[PDB]
Parts: sequence; C-alpha cells; structure tokens
Amino acid sequence: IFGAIWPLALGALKNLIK
Repeated sequence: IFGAIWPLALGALKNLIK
C-alpha cells in the first residue's frame, strides 16, 4: 500500500498547519 502512504504524507502537513 505504498501508493496509499504517500497521499497520506501530504495530509499530515495540512493537518499541522490547518
């Protein structure tokens, strides 16, 4: 599920800033 972990890595940032 590597292709599913990258898309989540970008959300981890938007969650910290918003």
